[PDB]
Amino acid sequence: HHHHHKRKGIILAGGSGTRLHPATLAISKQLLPVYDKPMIYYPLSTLMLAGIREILIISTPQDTPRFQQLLGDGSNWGLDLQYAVQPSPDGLAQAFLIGESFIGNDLSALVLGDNLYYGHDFHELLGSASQRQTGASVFAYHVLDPERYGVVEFDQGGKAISLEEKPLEPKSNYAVTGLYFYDQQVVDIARDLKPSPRGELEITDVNRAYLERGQLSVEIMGRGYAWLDTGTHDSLLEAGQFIATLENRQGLKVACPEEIAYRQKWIDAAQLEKLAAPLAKNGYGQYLKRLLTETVY
Amino acid sequence: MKRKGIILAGGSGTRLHPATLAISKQLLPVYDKPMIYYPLSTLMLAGIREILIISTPQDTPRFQQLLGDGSNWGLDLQYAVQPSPDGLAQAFLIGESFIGNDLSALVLGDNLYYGHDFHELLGSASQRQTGASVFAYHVLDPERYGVVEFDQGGKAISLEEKPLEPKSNYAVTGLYFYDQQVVDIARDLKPSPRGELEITDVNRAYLERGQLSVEIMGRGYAWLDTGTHDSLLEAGQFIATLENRQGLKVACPEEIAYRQKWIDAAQLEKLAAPLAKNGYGQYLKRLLTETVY
Amino acid sequence: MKRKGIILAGGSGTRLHPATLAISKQLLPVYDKPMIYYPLSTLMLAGIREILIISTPQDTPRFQQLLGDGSNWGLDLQYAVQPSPDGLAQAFLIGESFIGNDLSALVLGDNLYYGHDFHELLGSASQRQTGASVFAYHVLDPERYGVVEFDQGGKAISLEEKPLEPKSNYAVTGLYFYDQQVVDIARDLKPSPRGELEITDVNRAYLERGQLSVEIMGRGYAWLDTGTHDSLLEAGQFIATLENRQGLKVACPEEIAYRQKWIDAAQLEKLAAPLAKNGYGQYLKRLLTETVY
Amino acid sequence: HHHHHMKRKGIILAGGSGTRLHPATLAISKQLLPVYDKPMIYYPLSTLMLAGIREILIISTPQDTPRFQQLLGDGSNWGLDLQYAVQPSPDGLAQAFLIGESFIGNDLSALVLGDNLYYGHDFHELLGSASQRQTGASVFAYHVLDPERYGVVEFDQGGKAISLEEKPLEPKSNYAVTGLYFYDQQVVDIARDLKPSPRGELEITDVNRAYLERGQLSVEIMGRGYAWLDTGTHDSLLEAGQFIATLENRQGLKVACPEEIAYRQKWIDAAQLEKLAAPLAKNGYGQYLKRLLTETVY
Ligand SMILES: Nc1c(O)n(Cc2ccccc2)c(=O)[nH]c1=O
Ligand SMILES: Nc1c(O)n(Cc2ccccc2)c(=O)[nH]c1=O
Ligand SMILES: Nc1c(O)n(Cc2ccccc2)c(=O)[nH]c1=O
Ligand SMILES: Nc1c(O)n(Cc2ccccc2)c(=O)[nH]c1=O
Ligand SMILES: [Cl-]
Ligand SMILES: [Cl-]
Ligand SMILES: [Cl-]
Ligand SMILES: [Cl-]
Repeated sequence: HHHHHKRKGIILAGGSGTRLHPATLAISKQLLPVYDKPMIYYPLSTLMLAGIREILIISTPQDTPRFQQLLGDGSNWGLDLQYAVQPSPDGLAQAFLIGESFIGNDLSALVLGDNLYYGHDFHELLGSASQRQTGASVFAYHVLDPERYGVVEFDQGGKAISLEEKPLEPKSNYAVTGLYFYDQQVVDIARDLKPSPRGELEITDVNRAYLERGQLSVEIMGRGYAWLDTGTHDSLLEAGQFIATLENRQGLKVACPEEIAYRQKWIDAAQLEKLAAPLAKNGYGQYLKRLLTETVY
Repeated sequence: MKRKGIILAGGSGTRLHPATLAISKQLLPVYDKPMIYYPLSTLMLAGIREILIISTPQDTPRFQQLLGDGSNWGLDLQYAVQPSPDGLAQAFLIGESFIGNDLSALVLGDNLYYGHDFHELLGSASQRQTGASVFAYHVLDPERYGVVEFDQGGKAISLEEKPLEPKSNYAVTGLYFYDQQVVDIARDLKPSPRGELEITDVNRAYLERGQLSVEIMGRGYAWLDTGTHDSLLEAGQFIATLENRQGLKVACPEEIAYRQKWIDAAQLEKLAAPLAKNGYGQYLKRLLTETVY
Repeated sequence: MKRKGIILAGGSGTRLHPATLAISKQLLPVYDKPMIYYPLSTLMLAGIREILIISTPQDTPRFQQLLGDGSNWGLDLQYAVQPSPDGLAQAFLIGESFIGNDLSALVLGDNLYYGHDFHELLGSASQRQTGASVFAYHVLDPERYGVVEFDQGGKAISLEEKPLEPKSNYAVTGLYFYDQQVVDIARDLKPSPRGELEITDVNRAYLERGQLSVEIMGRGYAWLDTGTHDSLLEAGQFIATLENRQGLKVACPEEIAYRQKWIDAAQLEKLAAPLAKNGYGQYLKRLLTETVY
Repeated sequence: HHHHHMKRKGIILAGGSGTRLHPATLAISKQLLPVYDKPMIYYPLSTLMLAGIREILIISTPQDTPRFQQLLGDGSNWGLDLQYAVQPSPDGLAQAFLIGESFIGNDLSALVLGDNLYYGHDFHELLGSASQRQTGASVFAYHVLDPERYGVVEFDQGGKAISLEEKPLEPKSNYAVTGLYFYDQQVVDIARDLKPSPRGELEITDVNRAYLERGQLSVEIMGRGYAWLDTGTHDSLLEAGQFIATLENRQGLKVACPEEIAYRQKWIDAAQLEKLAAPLAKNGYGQYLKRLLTETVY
């Protein structure tokens, strides 16, 4: 007898194989900076903006200690961070098997460790996805090269009717972004997956499962949002220039976890002041200190 | 006479944290390759094959794992540790036994050079068996560097490290050539007011005896700024623009080794095997069948 | 009336480091099972099935991963976090919604009890549906604890938290029974000179209102705490001596749940299976067939 | 074409102890349990360190690996280079050399079991002898009451080792081979040629017999004045805790304190040791590290 009287996050920050070698031979791409902070800050900030405090980071055995040195156990930012290893990159859906015990009986969210989002009312858009308790939620975004992604086809009335992974002839230009919200059915859906031609457990197959059951919500992420990934050397450079333009224009940072934790009330002024101290001599610590006196709307 | 090389890829403190919290700055990519490929390339272009890499205690394994012992590229690489960021001149104390009685050269691990006939300009400094050679480059913010003053006739007459009031806009770049005197000069150095053993004091020592050759690195050369987030980005975009225009890579050690005949066609083919699926391996395999002038 | 249980498994900072860097303290074993099984068993022996486990943000998920919802043992387990080690009395504020309008019991996570008819001693306190009930135990070092003073007739006349000059050698143990007032009492409390919401301050409130019952836990009971390296070791040896003599286990939740009829023979059988290869699983299997008085 | 200007790499087998110590180990895994005042894994780590070994590979289950990584990091705080590898299945102690193949590379190695603790006078010197011989293998033999539980070494009348048997029901001697092994460059190749035993495992005893049969096994006696303790049962863990507690409380000195060992080895200096003492200053361990900065201990 069970008794019924929340949502957990996962960041997949595993090995990107050899695609970006030699740039990534020495370290994981999710530890590479995007302008002024490690790539992993961005997806972490996305989970935090969704209200998620308990987060599992999945990385290679080789890179886990570096993530741990960077992020700790989360206590400094009002979070709980746990770690798991992915000995070989067997696909995105494997996160749910690796993370089965972490997830337990809760709702979950998966974000890719190399995905960056930017836009207005983003916090509010993540809230509406995270509050929806049943089924699955994903976001669709108009791209130039939909063949690189999971692609969602829509009927005349705007209802999602099919998902295809990396189709040679996409039915739309709407790619599924690297952020996914799941109810308690996901671990059992993943467990029943069998590997694709590439030998991978595909997230698209998980999402198609929900779709066939009429439990997939596909929200359009509009053109006034930037969804960037750091898939090529050129795209990583563009992403850093994009963040630098916005930050240097505004004097506000994108995806500063200390800031977000503070604005969420997960840490207070006294704790924020402490986090600022060791970086007092550089731009980042000086930003954190300013946060304490300034009202930002 | 033999010249040994030293790459100093030490700690940049908290200056670029949290971007460098996880990993030292010289293991970060500039566009498509680890930042250290660029100084290693500079030394290779100067004809230097025996090279010591000095890094933090934490990062030396990450450099050793990246570069190996060098035999795959016709190099002889060794590694050593700088436990504290106590000055660029410490390189010659750390590297004393490595250097032995040979000629030497020091390059900073975050220094990026681009321009015409770099191979020639290095070859001339490397051939000088006595004295020291450095390069001065016109910059906008000379205060950040070793600043060199010249008399009306163009002769180097003074060096100041990070002066409050620069005597010129000519900064000394992070590439130094030295004869057999440099270890003994470094050994007698005392810490500065900042608490560092200064490369500029080494260079002043050579200067007082008229044995410092200060060559001008002209405006037609790129000495790229890697000191800030803003400038690491600019450098990435500079390399990308060159490589995407030309279809030729800047600072590809495999290619350089191949062109200096340090490895043969069968060795370069084996190096391309692992990267075959990506742009870098494709580049290395194309090198074998194309004449580049 | 139903009584709800709270186990406070609070953070012990870095007092037990590096032992507890490996895993937090109420997850460390006392001889052959996790520390938290003992206070859980105490609650279970008082007839309490609905239990809230409060711990740190980092530890609470590990307790959840160990114990789950308790359905396997006929329990109803829930979890809550205490952000900062800001006093034991915060348990009632953190736990306000869980407690609802019911009576409660609080047990500290590092407290171990052993003795004859402990079951019956818990029953007496469990059924007093008004006021609060605590237990006094004669100890050698009363200064470490909440100390209770008695007068000539053995009536409790004062409570003092870790007094420099103890008025008696009776310590109040880490087990507390409370009525419906305790949440409002905790809400009105003003933090102590130490800067922590004290449980002794909750107990003084009840005392001053003439509503605190102090029962003697006699010398034939063992009350141990496992809060230091030394004390954990001594507790391990004590449990080992009892268990190896008797061939019976102290604080086995499965056994207690089975003997309380909260799970049946079929359920206990299933719980034994995964543990079949060790002494604990063979023990649960033995309990299906053996009569133990 | 190679050049010279020898390094020995360490491996710690911190494998999954199955269910044998459940439910104690449901919460935290075996080599993360404390022996008195520090995690079990500190003891075999300290042993490798005392042998002069700085580059160390830790092999554990996928679930345990990040817990070890959270405890120990990359080692750089203690002047070490710690690496990690996963053991998917409990397929024998010899599997360490296949899992650890690329880590070892062309170097000498040492393998230590995660649950072995050693204590005694100039253990440092004893390990030196073994660490220094750059060819063949070296093991240590120790008189025990229950040789049946271990690999057992038989000696002839002149004290030369003549056979090794794995967990024999009828032991030829009371000399068990302890869980610490030194190997030359041949071990990986010897290990690749092994086949599962009747028990279904790649057995270290088979590796050691291969060296013995080539006359390349050194068996040094670890004498009765050394303590070699096993920490793999509830009773034995508790006995090991009591033993360390008695020594530390008598001496005011710690057994198997990695920070202390790296400081005395000159792998980290006084300033770095002071940094490490900082966060732990609230307890006996940080205060102990602090005291080491001012006290001369012979
Ligand atoms: N995107 C974004 C924000 O919206 N905010 C504002 C915010 C965060 C949390 C709670 C209320 C407001 C940031 O501080 N950083 C960000 O990157
Ligand atoms: N700068 C530069 C080169 O000049 N060359 C040509 C070269 C190298 C060595 C000997 C003769 C010619 C490169 O292949 N890569 C380079 O980055
Ligand atoms: N102390 C103790 C017990 O008395 N019992 C027996 C019992 C439990 C519940 C109800 C009736 C009898 C145990 O199984 N474990 C114990 O630690
Ligand atoms: N066994 C043991 C030691 O011998 N030493 C002394 C030592 C270590 C390294 C170099 C010289 C001396 C310890 O500090 N801790 C120990 O556990
Ligand atoms: Cl906005
Ligand atoms: Cl040119
Ligand atoms: Cl009894
Ligand atoms: Cl000794």
